[PDB]
Amino acid sequence: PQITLWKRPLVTIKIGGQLKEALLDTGADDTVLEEMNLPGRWKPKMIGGIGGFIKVRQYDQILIEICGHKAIGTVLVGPTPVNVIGRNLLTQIGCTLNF
Amino acid sequence: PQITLWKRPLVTIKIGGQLKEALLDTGADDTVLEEMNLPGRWKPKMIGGIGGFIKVRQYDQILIEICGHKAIGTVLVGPTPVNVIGRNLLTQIGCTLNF
Ligand SMILES: CC[C@H](C)CN(C[C@@H](O)[C@H](Cc1ccccc1)NC(=O)O[C@H]1CO[C@H]2OCC[C@H]21)S(=O)(=O)c1ccc(CO)cc1
Repeated sequence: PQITLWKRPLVTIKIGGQLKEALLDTGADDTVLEEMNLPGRWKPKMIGGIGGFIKVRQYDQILIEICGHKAIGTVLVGPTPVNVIGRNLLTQIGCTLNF
Repeated sequence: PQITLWKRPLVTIKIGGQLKEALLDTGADDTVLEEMNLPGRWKPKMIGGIGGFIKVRQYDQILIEICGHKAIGTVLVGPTPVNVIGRNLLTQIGCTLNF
């Protein structure tokens, strides 16, 4: 679909069997989700944002369906203010910016 | 144009008679730019993301050119690690997400 930006580009995602709302975030290199239970081995990692760095759990090779489009990539879980879908997955669903 | 998301969506902008580089950021409600000494009044503000909040100066009705597309709106100036063009200006240049 084509998504205009008058509102936040929020979409429903499916990860680990449950639905969630997430933000399509072209300014994020990586995908960061709020605290949740996820099946899969994880490794402690750190990611920086506008206000500093946070501790996250890095799940590699996770299945995630974004607005009806399947992806399999890295998902970071930690105290992010909002669920953000970053470029590592936006590229997988074929997302581009257009103007 | 069409911008793929393999790499960061960096573009040249013109603001206050200066050229800078900034990210077309669908995850940013408002535009945030590095410290620059703009003229006119401003209102203090705090904005939050991954890592917490930074303090910024809010200027309104600032003229910005983005790839030759002119826009006018709010610009937040502060110690941000990266310049991001937010939705308040992305809408004004006709920018959409497409997959
Ligand atoms: C609350 C939703 C997002 C976190 C908002 N952010 C925009 C986001 O695109 C930032 C914009 C951004 C980009 C680079 C450095 C700092 C912030 N990207 C980001 O934090 O991504 C992180 C996750 O992947 C990593 O790659 C980039 C940093 C990592 S933001 O920078 O914090 C932000 C921007 C503008 C306002 C005012 O409306 C408030 C917050």
